Amino acid sequence: MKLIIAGKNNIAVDVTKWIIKTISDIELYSVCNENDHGNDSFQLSFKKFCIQFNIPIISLEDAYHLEDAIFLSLEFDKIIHPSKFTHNRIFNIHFSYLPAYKGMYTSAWPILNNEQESGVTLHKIDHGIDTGAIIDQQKFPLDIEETAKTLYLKYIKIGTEIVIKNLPALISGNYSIVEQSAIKSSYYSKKSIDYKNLMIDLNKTAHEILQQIRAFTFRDYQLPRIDDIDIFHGEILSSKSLSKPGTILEKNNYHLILSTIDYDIKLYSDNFDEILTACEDKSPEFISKLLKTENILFEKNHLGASPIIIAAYHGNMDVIEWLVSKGVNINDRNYKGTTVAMYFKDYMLRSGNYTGLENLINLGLDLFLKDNEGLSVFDYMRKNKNIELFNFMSTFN
Amino acid sequence: MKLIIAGKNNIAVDVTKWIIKTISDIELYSVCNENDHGNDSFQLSFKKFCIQFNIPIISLEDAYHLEDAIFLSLEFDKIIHPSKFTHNRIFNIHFSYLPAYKGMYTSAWPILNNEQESGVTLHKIDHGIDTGAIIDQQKFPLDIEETAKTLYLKYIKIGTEIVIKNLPALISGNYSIVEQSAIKSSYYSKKSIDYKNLMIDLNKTAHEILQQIRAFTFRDYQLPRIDDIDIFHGEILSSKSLSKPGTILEKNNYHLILSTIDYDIKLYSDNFDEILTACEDKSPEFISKLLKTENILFEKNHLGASPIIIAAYHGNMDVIEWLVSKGVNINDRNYKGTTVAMYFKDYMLRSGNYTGLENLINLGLDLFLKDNEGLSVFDYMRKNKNIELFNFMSTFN
Ligand SMILES: Cc1cn([C@H]2C[C@H](O)[C@@H](COP(=O)(O)OP(=O)(O)O[C@H]3O[C@H](C)[C@@H](O)[C@H](N)[C@H]3O)O2)c(=O)[nH]c1=O
Ligand SMILES: Cc1cn([C@H]2C[C@H](O)[C@@H](COP(=O)(O)OP(=O)(O)O[C@H]3O[C@H](C)[C@@H](O)[C@H](N)[C@H]3O)O2)c(=O)[nH]c1=O
Ligand SMILES: Nc1nc(=O)c2c([nH]1)NC[C@@H](CNc1ccc(C(=O)N[C@@H](CCC(=O)O)C(=O)O)cc1)N2C=O
Ligand SMILES: Nc1nc(=O)c2c([nH]1)NC[C@@H](CNc1ccc(C(=O)N[C@@H](CCC(=O)O)C(=O)O)cc1)N2C=O
Ligand SMILES: [Cl-]
Ligand SMILES: [Cl-]
Ligand SMILES: [Cl-]
Ligand SMILES: [Cl-]
Ligand SMILES: [Cl-]
Ligand SMILES: [Cl-]
Ligand SMILES: [K+]
Ligand SMILES: [K+]
Ligand code: NA
Ligand code: NA
Ligand code: NA
Ligand code: NA
Ligand code: NA
Ligand code: NA
Ligand code: NA
Ligand code: NA
Repeated sequence: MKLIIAGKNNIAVDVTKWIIKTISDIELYSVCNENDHGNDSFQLSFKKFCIQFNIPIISLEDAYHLEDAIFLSLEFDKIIHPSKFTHNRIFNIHFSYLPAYKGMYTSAWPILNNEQESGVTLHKIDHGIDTGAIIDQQKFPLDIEETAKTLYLKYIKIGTEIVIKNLPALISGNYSIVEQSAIKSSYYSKKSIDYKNLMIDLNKTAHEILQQIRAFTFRDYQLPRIDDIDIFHGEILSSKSLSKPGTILEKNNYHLILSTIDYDIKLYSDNFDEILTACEDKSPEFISKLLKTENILFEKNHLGASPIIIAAYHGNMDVIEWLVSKGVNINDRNYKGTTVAMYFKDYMLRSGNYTGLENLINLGLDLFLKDNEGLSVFDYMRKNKNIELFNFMSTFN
Repeated sequence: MKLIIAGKNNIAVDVTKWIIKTISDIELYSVCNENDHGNDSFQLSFKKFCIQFNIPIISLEDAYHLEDAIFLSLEFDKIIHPSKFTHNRIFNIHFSYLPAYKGMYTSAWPILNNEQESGVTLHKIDHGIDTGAIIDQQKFPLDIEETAKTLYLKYIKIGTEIVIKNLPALISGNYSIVEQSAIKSSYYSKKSIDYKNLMIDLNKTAHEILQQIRAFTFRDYQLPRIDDIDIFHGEILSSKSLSKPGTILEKNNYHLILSTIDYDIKLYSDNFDEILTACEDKSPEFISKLLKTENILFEKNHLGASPIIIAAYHGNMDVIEWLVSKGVNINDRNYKGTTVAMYFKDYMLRSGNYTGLENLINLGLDLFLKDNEGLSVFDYMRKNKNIELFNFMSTFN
């Protein structure tokens, strides 16, 4: 039996990995998105992965002709018409709790509309947009400071889990379906948000504006920009200016304060670059006063470098420990899968200071992770003939 | 103590009536809206009422200078600045459950946003838009086929009741306040809907389109118009056309059927004029097949004439009884307060057929209501020297 995975990003990669691991009786095929040109970013290129793992890449037109197959879309970019296949084993993951939020921008709209929850849905593909019957779905709450990025990452994670949970049933044909209700069905088109001329409506309440701010916060794509300042989170003040909504009450390097329909708002300028630099050699005290929101402690640059990665590469031990205490992952990775341990190893090698490792191991540092090339820190130390450091690191269980 | 009532419509009229009835120790003043030019419509002119009841009409500028006063806005049209008064006894009724739906078009927005409920709020006036502290509020559910008109009428009714309930406390100064929360505060401006170029977004789900249809249904102002057809309600079909959303699948004198993102919709053309004509002399059977929604049975023309009024004026007895059985008010009135009984009297007079009255009295017909001029059916029969009919009608308790 053939399984065609059509789509992109870590959902398509991780689903495909689980299949390779778990279901060896299956002949796998890939259909990729037009904009996937082989470059990893915040999400892995499914194209690059398939080529490296010897998964044959086929066109959509080819997939139509494959008989004895299941077809599974995961953030795929082309409309699929059920009529064009010999069979009805055509499945999709959509990033909403259907029937709500059919269509586009499902990491923004629920936030813009102040939903309490969202979810992910596995359903049949039918001819229309996210209209087909439901096989399974899972819901989750939206956090108070949820952004489009944090939301999208929850969708990737939950979607991957729902596919793996259901795939044996999709394969066996032993699943149930329920037609989507018309009631509380909703849809947004690509015209509904112009990401290339995004404007925040300031003639609104504090809460409405901060909803918009957070819905448009997705660092890899954009930050919201107000009065020529990139914004990273904000807060609602207790003051209530009489000035027209949108009036700039205060503007400095740190923030803007605006009048709204109700309560004044304070919008924090983005200082992520400054946070990264500070993590090289400054104290947790210093950093705690530089940041305006603790959200900034979990941000990543275009390579995936985070505060804790920088701290680790520079052997800034007090900052590593402090970040961990704020809930940062001691085993964080950049976008190539390089781990905190690998960066810390670099510091040990460069400095000759091995004394900090034990502390990190006790805080949960995992030496046995593999990066996107399938190599561990040990594989690198061996390749580079850093045998003394290898052997030192090897003493930790 | 002085009480200034600033505003419009039946809220301002009915509140003022209760004051006249209940609180004779009070010196009343009126401030009217710029667009109130003395003409009754679906709502009474507050200007006309004040002139007839010898309530002095003053300017807003005059109201600022009145000391020892309370000021109460009821759908008033001009911004009131607390700074301009000697006192803080400045109160407003807003047609939403604040802090949600500050601003405009509160009979449409909750429907457009598929709210479960709305409400009315009595609050202090502060300098901004519907921002001041809450004194009281009441909530209610939205009906499944709620329209902007039905909603607005609930607001008028509930608002009037909340003012009367609270007015003794406003007068005594013995009320409590709570500041409005920032959370779930929302606002819409006059730019948010263009009633002079209203377009229904058809590239949406069946449910989204019917939400829009109903939010824009307010006969005195407009009906929604699609493909040059005025629409009065619709329904969601079980069919699901593949054609682009908004495609007209069928168009005839009765309805349009459109493709949507999900389920096809059927939008009923408005046939209210035909319903009114039918009520002159056609059977309930006939009328039941002419209507496409029972909502049409409760509609009124620009004078306030309804199906039951027409039936009564024409002595269409089977239609009167049938309408009552569908929940129509046997004591319905036009916009001048003329009642079903008054119209039925006209039929009796014209025809000489007195036989139907007893039936209507047993169904709840009230002979003792007064119109907007303060006259009953008896007052008219006496004035017109229709003594035989007067005396006949007088036998019913
Ligand atoms: C293009 C874009 C997107 N975003 C946000 C909002 C969006 O929900 C999230 C992920 O973006 P994406 O994967 O381009 O597009 P979207 O979520 O609309 O996904 C849609 O298109 C894809 C290809 C379909 O398979 C999917 N089912 C659709 O929902 O990132 C931004 O913040 N800025 C952007 O410029
Ligand atoms: C002008 C207009 C209104 N409507 C609907 C929607 C609106 O909520 C309802 C009553 O209209 P209205 O009283 O002009 O205006 P609105 O409800 O926006 O009230 C607003 O303005 C008045 C003067 C303020 O005191 C009030 N607090 C505001 O909410 O009728 C229509 O369907 N068509 C229209 O053309
Ligand atoms: N049948 C089907 N339904 C879907 O919802 C769907 C699939 N297939 N396949 C994968 C993905 C494809 N989604 C889309 C959505 C819109 C356009 C498109 O070309 N739209 C028009 C209109 C723009 C808009 O309103 O969004 C365009 O001109 O771009 C293409 C692919 N998708 C589910 O994820
Ligand atoms: N202080 C105060 N707040 C209010 O919300 C309020 C009052 N007073 N008095 C009665 C009524 C007045 N509402 C309004 C609202 C807007 C405009 C006005 O002129 N607005 C601008 C902007 C348009 C818009 O965005 O709606 C305009 O140019 O028309 C006037 C009166 N109103 C509460 O009912
Ligand atoms: Cl894409
Ligand atoms: Cl090494
Ligand atoms: Cl060595
Ligand atoms: Cl007005
Ligand atoms: Cl008479
Ligand atoms: Cl007589
Ligand atoms: K303000
Ligand atoms: K359709
Ligand atoms: Na990528
Ligand atoms: Na199922
Ligand atoms: Na767009
Ligand atoms: Na801080
Ligand atoms: Na009027
Ligand atoms: Na109170
Ligand atoms: Na408008
Ligand atoms: Na009918």
